[PDB]
Amino acid sequence: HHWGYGKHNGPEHWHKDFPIAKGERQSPVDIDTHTAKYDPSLKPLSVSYDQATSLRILNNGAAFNVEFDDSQDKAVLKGGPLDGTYRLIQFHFHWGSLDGQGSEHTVDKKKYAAELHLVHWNTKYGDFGKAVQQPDGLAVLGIFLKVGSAKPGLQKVVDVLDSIKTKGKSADFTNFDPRGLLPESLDYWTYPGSLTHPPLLECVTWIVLKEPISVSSEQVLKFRKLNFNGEGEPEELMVDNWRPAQPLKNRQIKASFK
Ligand SMILES: [Cl-]
Ligand SMILES: [Zn+2]
Repeated sequence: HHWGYGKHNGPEHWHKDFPIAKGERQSPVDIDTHTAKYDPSLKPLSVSYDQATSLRILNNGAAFNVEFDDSQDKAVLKGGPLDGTYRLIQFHFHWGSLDGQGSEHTVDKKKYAAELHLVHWNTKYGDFGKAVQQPDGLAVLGIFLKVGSAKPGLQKVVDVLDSIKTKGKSADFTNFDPRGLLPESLDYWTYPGSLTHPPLLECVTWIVLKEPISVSSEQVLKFRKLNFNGEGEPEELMVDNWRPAQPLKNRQIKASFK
């Protein structure tokens, strides 16, 4: 049937319906910190989320997305390896069934408990739909989550998961400040890649932060109570919604620090 993360429709099967799965700039990848090249010409990231307006949270069957109003430059990302302004449209996570796995990108083969993706689109293209068809259409900020101390700023998200347990459910989710999910340092690694789930379009400039944020075991546990299935169907827990690392091929990973 259609794509998913199960045994018969998981990542290893995606290439049949989405040939680009075997493309030249697929994500995620393993970040070898010793082969990454420090690029002195990379500018610091500029994150302006002071005007962000969240609208709703939804379970799309693959993860849960927190959507923002992207009709104006309210929450934007610029600087770094980017040319132009990118507007935040949504953020979501990828997590595992155990604390030892869950992230998409890995650092020197190290896996984290989860990975947060803040998706932004290049305003020059007018809308997200047009942006995904361009090589420089999206900018995704990736943040690693490790299990330890609780992250107060994430609790508002955790408490609403009860209302969107099954595929298709959505709920109002206003006044959420994404700044509460960022680590102290903004040092990063960057490389050209793709979305990590179908349609797997190669339109992403990845910006992966070096510093992970910590969340408590209890917070991550709530993530694992969501369902892949729709209401009234056999219960399938939403866990391990991550894709394994892909070959780097003809690509170089640059670092903003040394
Ligand atoms: Cl993604
Ligand atoms: Zn993602």
